Amino acid sequence: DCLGAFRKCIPDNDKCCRPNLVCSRLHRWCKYVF
Repeated sequence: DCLGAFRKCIPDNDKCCRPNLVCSRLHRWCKYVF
């Protein structure tokens, strides 16, 4: 199941649905690469 969808992320332990969603550090949340 994909974790993320604008959920705030911890860059040192990024848990989002990779490789589709990654912690966008500047945005502060798990955003989609798409």
